[PDB]
Amino acid sequence: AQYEDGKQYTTLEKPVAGAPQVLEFFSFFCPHCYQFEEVLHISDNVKKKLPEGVKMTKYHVNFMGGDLGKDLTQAWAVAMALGVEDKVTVPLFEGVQKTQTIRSASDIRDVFINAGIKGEEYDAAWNSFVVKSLVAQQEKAAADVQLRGVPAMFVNGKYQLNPQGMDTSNMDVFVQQYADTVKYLSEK
Ligand SMILES: Cc1cc(Oc2ccc(CC(=O)N3CCOCC3)cc2)ccc1C#N
Repeated sequence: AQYEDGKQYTTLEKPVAGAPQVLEFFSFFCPHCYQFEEVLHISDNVKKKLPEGVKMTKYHVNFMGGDLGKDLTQAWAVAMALGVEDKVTVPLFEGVQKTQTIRSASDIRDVFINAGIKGEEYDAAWNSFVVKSLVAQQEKAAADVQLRGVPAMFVNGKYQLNPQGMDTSNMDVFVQQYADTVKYLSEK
């Protein structure tokens, strides 16, 4: 078969019922995640290969970066609650990995302020119980699949993408194979 278990994807031993159809996990501390966002634009290219309107979900994880890692999961919950993911993803990545100017929760907050989210708006969300359950949702989703590594993508709670089984001599061909694999898995 052109696509087979163990090559472009692996199959979860215990599938996860009611999981988001396309679910990505990442960390602002994760170097491949940085490339997946800035150099490869994986989420964008996957979306362009799936039917219009289908739900793609993207969640942050705690297991990289200790205290700041958890702050960033809460900040990502803020970003999702306010709908400003597209505004803060790049400056958070660069603040953590490129300039290394993000060292505290205050520094994370500055990224949002510079992105134009008002201070009162950020702080009210940060302390909201709506963001607490959004944090809980990100944790539960990752715990359901015993996630020990990012970047990760799961399809229908059943299939996990295997980018190590794809060729990386050409960055565009890799993004293609990844997006085409998500499509094939989604139709499975
Ligand atoms: C062209 C290209 C291909 C890539 O393929 C990848 C190879 C491996 C991973 C997974 C991984 O690292 N994990 C997960 C489990 O264990 C912890 C760490 C992701 C992407 C990565 C980057 C680029 C670029 N530029």
